Amino acid sequence: NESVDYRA
Repeated sequence: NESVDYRA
């Protein structure tokens, strides 16, 4: 997750 927004 640390590399991609959760709304993306």
